Amino acid sequence: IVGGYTCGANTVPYQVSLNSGYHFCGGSLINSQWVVSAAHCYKSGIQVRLGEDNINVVEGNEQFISASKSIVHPSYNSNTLNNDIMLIKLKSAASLNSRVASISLPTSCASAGTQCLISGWGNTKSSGTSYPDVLKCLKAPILSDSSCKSAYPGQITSNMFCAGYLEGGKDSCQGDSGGPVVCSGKLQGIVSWGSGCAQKNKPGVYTKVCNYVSWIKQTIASN
Ligand SMILES: *[B@]([O])(O[C])[C]([C][C][C][C][N+])[N]C(=O)[C]([N]C(=O)[C]([C])[N]C(=O)OC([C])([C])[C])[C]([C])[C]
Ligand SMILES: [Ca+2]
Repeated sequence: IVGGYTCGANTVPYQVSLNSGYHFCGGSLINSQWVVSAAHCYKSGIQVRLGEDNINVVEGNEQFISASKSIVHPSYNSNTLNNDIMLIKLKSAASLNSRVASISLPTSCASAGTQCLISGWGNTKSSGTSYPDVLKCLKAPILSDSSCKSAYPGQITSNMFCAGYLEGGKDSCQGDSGGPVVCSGKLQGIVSWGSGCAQKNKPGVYTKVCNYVSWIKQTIASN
């Protein structure tokens, strides 16, 4: 997260770290057995790590559970990053408590102007690299579809939104992919792509979760 702040241990209780030997992407716990992340975070042999603050120290609140199956969206296009959403089922249900909690799925899409919380263990520098060990948070508004489409001419689909600052300085970055964008308590976005990080006039782009709620409910219901 570039230009954000330290969340505080377990204050974002639905944040997961996806681990295949090291943290490679974030995700959101949406019920005790299912995680939603970005389809570009797909790989085999993912262990889901819940209740993390420092991803390098076992502090006591963690639950490390293997993925039993991954389902990438049926229309994910890695070239356009259109439909960048994937579901991960855990092998066993997690024990939910105040430090491990699921986030609600939206019933409506959120408006431009809505302030959101974005979180992750990704790069904190816009030039060069420094990966944090503890979770970082950022508050950023949803941008209008006009601003988003003029920042990225020809790249924004109806399943994408921009959230951030046109002045730059604050943004998600490498290592934040798959993580939550939560606005008014509902999961509204997934960290997906952008032109670098915290670049002027180049805000982050996010998968628009409200478009996928029937696919998410149907897949959970049958798997
Ligand atoms: B993610 O992979 O973290 C593990 C990361 C989050 C980036 C957040 C940006 N606000 N996502 C990516 O790296 C994705 N790629 C890009 O965002 C690339 C670098 N952007 C890009 O090439 O920009 C253009 C030149 C305009 C197309 C990919 C999906 C891994
Ligand atoms: Ca830890």
